[PDB]
Amino acid sequence: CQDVVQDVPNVDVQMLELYDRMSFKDIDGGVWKQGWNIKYDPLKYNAHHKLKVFVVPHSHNDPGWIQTFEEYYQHDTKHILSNALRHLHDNPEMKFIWAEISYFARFYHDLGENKKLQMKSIVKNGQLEFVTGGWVMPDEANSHWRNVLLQLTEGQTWLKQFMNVTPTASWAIDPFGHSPTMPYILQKSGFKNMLIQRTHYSVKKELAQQRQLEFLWRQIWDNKGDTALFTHMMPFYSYDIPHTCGPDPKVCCQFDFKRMGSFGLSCPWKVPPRTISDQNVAARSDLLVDQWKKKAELYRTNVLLIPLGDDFRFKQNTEWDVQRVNYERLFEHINSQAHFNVQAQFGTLQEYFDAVHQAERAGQAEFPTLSGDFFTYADRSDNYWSGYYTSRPYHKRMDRVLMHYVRAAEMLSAWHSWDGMARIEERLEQARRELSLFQHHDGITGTAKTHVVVDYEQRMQEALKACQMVMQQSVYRLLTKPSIYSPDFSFSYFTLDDSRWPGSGVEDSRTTIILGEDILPSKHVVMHNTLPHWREQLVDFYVSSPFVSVTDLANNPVEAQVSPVWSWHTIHPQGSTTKYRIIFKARVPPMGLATYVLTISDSKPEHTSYASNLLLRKDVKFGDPREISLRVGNGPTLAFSEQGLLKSIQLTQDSPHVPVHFKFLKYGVRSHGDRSGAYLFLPNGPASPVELPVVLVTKGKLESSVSVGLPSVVHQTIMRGGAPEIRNLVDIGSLDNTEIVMRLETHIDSGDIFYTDLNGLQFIKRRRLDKLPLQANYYPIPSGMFIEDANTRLTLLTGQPLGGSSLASGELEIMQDRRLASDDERGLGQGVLDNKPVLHIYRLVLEKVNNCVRPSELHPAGYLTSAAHKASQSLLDPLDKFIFAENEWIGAQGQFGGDHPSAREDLDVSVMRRLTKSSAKTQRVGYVLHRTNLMQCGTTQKLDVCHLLPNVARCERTTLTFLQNLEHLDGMVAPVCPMETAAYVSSHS
Ligand SMILES: CCCCCNC(=O)[C@H]1N[C@H](CO)[C@H](O)[C@@H]1O
Ligand SMILES: [Zn+2]
Repeated sequence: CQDVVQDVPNVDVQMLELYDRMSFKDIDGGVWKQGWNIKYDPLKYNAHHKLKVFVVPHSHNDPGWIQTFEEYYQHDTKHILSNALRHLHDNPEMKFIWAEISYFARFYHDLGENKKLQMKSIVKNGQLEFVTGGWVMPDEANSHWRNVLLQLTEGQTWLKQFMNVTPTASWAIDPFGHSPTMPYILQKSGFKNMLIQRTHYSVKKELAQQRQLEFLWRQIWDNKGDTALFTHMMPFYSYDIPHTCGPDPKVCCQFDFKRMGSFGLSCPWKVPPRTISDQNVAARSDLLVDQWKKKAELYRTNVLLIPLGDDFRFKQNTEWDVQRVNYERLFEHINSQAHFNVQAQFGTLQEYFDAVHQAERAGQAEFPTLSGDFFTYADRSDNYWSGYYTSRPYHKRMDRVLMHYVRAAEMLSAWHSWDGMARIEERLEQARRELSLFQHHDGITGTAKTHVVVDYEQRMQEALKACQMVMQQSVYRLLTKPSIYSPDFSFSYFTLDDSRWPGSGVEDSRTTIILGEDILPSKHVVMHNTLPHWREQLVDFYVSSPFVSVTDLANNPVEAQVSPVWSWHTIHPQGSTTKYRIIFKARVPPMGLATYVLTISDSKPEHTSYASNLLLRKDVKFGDPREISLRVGNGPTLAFSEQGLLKSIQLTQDSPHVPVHFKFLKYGVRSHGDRSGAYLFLPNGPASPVELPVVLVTKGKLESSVSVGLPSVVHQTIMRGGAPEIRNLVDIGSLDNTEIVMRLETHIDSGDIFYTDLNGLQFIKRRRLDKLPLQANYYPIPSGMFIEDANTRLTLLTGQPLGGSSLASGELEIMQDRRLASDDERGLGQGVLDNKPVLHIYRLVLEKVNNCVRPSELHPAGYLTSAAHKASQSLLDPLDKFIFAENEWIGAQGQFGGDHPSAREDLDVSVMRRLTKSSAKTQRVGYVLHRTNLMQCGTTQKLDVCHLLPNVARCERTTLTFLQNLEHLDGMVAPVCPMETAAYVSSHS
């Protein structure tokens, strides 16, 4: 395996180094406003060296944005695809690319058979070419890598099953900045090429000047270069026709033939397109070819890509007519006139990349290598798109909850083949597709209209219910003796109990276990652990009585703690007399289940302790405000201010109290300048302190917490014996033009360096740049962020993607919510005034790192410790909890998976998914194995997934989508290196 710590890759362009060297000066470049007046040598082209031009018609279809998925499908997309089918069938030399398989699948299944066969004919002959073939064109900032793979898999599985094609070229023209997680996944899924568009105007200018817009994009840690994927960055401001023919939009607009006649579109540069005729074709051709040759100067080959399309284009048959026939007139003229030294035709994306490859094999070009990312994007001046890292944070949090529920439901149900009457496959397909849809660059991003966000939320709620039904059926089957198991697939054997979604302060919907000395003294509960190692985790349930004790199914006592149930309502807490929280440590096998029993008694049982409660304000105890110190277990000691906010952490009895201060601050909106909206973050200066309360302290043997009711945030620090958990109930209410930030202040001498993650996959080094505005120094925090000096690190792990930074040495900060009264002129046509209360969850890990092997200061990556990685796993993939619904469970087993191997801590079974229905004579199960890289600080069984299930006939290493066999495995054993992701399919008789 490559060493990803001591060894630093050699790349031509390393993006952290580029940003340090770039001035980012917003100079007027002329007609190419953000570039320069391109010149070419007309003698470059001659009879011996021609320019080969591919005009690639396309239509950007958003799966929800201003309208819902179903609204756009009925009003726009079904007409685009019906016209594409008719026009490509009738016109064999016309071409069209299609990216969004969500829409293509919705359309194709509604076709009559004649039209399905006509559609297969234009795919088979290459006229209609799928690009990427994901369910959507996902966001790349907020999206988890697992959900990027899920939606890619959903689309590509659909294309393999129904069209027998697998795209190897990716098309991502609209996500708001770009992540190297995409080439990472694509290159492990058989891709050869990808295209991106929305990168910072300054980065486009800098790369254009060096002809570095085409590059072999490798991961920041990849010394060898085996992760590299050929990437094409488009050079101009937009993917629309005015910004895709060449550098002058006033000219390119005259070759968007929809912007004349009856269509109701026009050129804002005030020169209309004109119909191509014998009278004007020579002049129109010279104007267009001059644009193409200028654009060609930015690239290394004689093969040129000219996208032809825009949002929901090709909707009318007349639009197909005017674009096709006018371009045909131009091509017929250009190709017949030797003086241009051009061959021009309609083509596809793969056609372009194949031609570029051929030019490279011919010796025309050597491409540069690149690592890093393209965040944070700005399309003009200081308009950085760091707002959508936080917009609609309720749905951002919901994404991570549904991520986990899909994984758990697929895994729990994979262990068996299910009768079709159980409808396991239908519910898992529904859950996968609703989650996949939400990866769209107007879903998770929080950049859709309010009714479209409600449609995404309703879809995800239906997906969560679908996962609940599969999980509970699966648990009942796994833990009931087969001699007894006689299922009713409409029956609820278990109810799920989720402590963190939506959160009792957001939705008071947790089931209270009703116990009673008469009629029901005991209740069975069951924990699931989706991770492939033994896990101990505190769990809690609501119980109707405080007199409750816990056992396993062998009736061994389990130490427990009863806490009161508190709610927040000046802001003050109130205690429940209707319910109590029973808290105990669950021990669960790898990818397994464990059963416990809750039993009532008439008085305090032997093995249950009772938390004390102290209410501080300027039996429950009362007190004036004061600094407090707490320690749970062998865990750290935390000190809190008089306002209930952390002020210091003491890791061990013999270590110092290290200052770590939590603060809540607010950003505002500019009175005179551009206004923040769903996309843009345009703060009116540095954040100002929130004006501050009642402090609730609950002290227990197993769990303690400090909660404070602040304006807009109920802030809670929970201690269970290691890194604390932070929970913020965030209610921005009617605070128009406000963004609430949570900030950490320390003495860690981090200077201008900090680390944030990409897609939950990798940590990337960031440098704060005082030459850029505040909003440019905000990056996505999809799962964590850290700062460190020579001795000390602080890591904040998140249960939801938010925006954040380090705006000074020793600080971290992360945005909680934002309420914007104004539109930011990117097409949404509304601000963000539909906030609702959201429960955000974090872990806070202070560590000594002076005995850790860290990368050299030139390495562009950072790595978590064991502690911080487990903390993140605790947030994203907690134990699942099941309450048995009926009074008696005959044939109950105490455990499932006690024989499963407990894999090394850096290895995860990200995906387990049965790929075949019960009717298949050969059953197949797919696994995705991810190995992270953890820092070695001087602090298990081999996992062979092909042997997890019996009667294995075959073990294959596959692409991550499971669609191609890469390697038949010896002895049917599944081997993976640090920072590598591998997929395996096991086949069974
Ligand atoms: C500014 C009005 C014209 C909008 C053109 N369309 C876009 O800018 C695309 N980006 C949007 C992001 O929300 C949306 O996905 C659309 O596909
Ligand atoms: Zn879009």
